[PDB]
This record gives sequence, structure tokens and C-alpha cells, in this order.
Amino acid sequence: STGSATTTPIDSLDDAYITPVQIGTPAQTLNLDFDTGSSDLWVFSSETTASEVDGQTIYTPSKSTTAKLLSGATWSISYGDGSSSSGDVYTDTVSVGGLTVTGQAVESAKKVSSSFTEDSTIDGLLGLAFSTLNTVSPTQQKTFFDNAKASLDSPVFTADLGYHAPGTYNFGFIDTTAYTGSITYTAVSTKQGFWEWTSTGYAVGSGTFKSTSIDGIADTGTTLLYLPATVVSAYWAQVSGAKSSSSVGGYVFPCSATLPSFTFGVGSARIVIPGDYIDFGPISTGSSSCFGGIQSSAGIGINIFGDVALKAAFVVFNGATTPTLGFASK
Repeated sequence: STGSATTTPIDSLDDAYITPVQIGTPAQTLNLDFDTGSSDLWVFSSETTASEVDGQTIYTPSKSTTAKLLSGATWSISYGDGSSSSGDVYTDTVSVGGLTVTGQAVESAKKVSSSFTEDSTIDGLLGLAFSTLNTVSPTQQKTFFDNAKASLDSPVFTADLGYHAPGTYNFGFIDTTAYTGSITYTAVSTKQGFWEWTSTGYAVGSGTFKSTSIDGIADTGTTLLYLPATVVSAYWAQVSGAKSSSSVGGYVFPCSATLPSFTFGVGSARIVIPGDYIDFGPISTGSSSCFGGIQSSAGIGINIFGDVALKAAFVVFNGATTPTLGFASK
């Protein structure tokens, strides 16, 4: 089998992407944030505290003839941005772009933190990291991809995120029309449960390429590119007036600037992030200070190849017995 679904930016900055997902019988369609940095499929629901729902579409398990309470199971997750959610668990039928999994754990939120409530466009998350990170207790549950894998034509999914435009998540096949050149594959460590890999270096604008190993994660659920402070300083030093602002929480730059590109290495191949992809707009409405799309990872503990980087590439998440990542230009 295969599946193919369009993913759409939630706003004009590409802060995140939503993909429609059918849950239950008859189908209830929710718009989920596909997150290769986590491993829980959780949704706003009829069980979510009413004051914490503000415009989201909810899953109502009592209206699904295929929903079954997973007795005793609870979940609770905290994300790198400080947000969180928790609740109980149903199993139900879940379909993405024509690919159906029966018995998928659907984690129903009883509580969500304020940033989820405040984002009316995201009805939940669909985790695509390794199932060892799934938070369901006392019986850990499998991701949608893990459940689908054996049925897929090939044990892969691909992320093709757009810049200020829709893109595509495919399951079970590699669309050879969706990228240019060849796909360069690189080794993955699953030891932390992430799609963790090592970039071979970077360049700033038209500058020379610096060969240096940068370990990080391919994370569709993170907006920006988080890299070591040395690398980030070298980038922003090329932008007149750019500075790191403790009050804002990262590098800012004059909105009048034209940003240089940023290149990252995948083996001997190179992915170029255009400068425009690194502009996240005014820090507050009407400000002439703009927020940068490349930020330091120094306070995180891990480097994160988030949407800023991934949307410059066609990205293969290869879930073969030994997983690997593939990157192609597009």
C-alpha cells in the first residue's frame, strides 16, 4: 500500500504545517501537525477541558463505531518549546492520504497547554519519530508509520515541505518526480529515539564550505534551524545589524536586510537554504526588527534540522531494518 497527503502551512511564515487525517468510522477529519521529532498521535477531543479548546476540530470517540477505549492507558508529553498535553487513549481506524491503519492508538487530550489552545489551526500531532519515545503508559504504543510499515510497498515516508506553499507527505514510495538530481543517504542513530544524523558541514552565502561534523535531528515539528553557537554566529555576522537579543530570545536582524543563503552538507552533497527561508518577519506587529530562522542550539542540548532546513529538500525517512535518511535538492 501507499498514502499521499498534502501538507499546508498554518500561516504566512510557515510556522508549522497541517495535514488532514481521517480518524474513526464515519471519518472525522482533523488537521494534524506531522512531527518527526515525537512519537505520539494525540488530538483535541470531546474530552478536552472546554476552556482549553478555542476553534480546533475535535475527535469524539463516542461517535466512532470503531473506537475502543484502551483501558488503563494514559499519556503525557512535554515538547522542547515548553508546551504539553495529556489524556487517555483509544484505538481506532486512522487514514492518511488513502493509507489506512486499524487499531492505531489515538491519544485523546484531556488537558493541553496554552500554546496549543491559542493555535486554532492545529487539531493535534501525529508523531513520526521512533516508537521508543511514545509516552503511553503502562503499555507503550506504536506510531502510525510503525503500524503501517509492513503493509507499505517500501518501508519509507517522505517529507516535501513547501516554502510559503503546500507540500506533500508520502508513505510507502519515493516520488522520483518530486526532486532534482539524486538522493544522498546518510546514517541514522536511533539511540535517542530521533531521526538523528551527522551533517558534514556548512557554508554561509557564497562562502567556502566548512567541513565539520554536526550531529542533529530531522524534525518536521520544529519551525527553525538550531545549530551550534559558532555556526550561528558565523551566519549572522554576514548580516549588517544582526544581533542576538536576550530580550527577544534569539538573533534578530533589520527587516530591510537581504539574507544570505545557508548550505548544509549531507555526505558529499549540499542542500542550499535560500536566504528568504530564514526570514521569520517582525518580532512584533509593525516592528522593523525581524526574527531569524537560524538560531543557536546551545540551550537545547541537541541540534535541530527543523522546517527551515527540511523545506529546502526532499527528505526520505527510510524505516528499513537499519534506518537511514535521504536528502535531495528540489
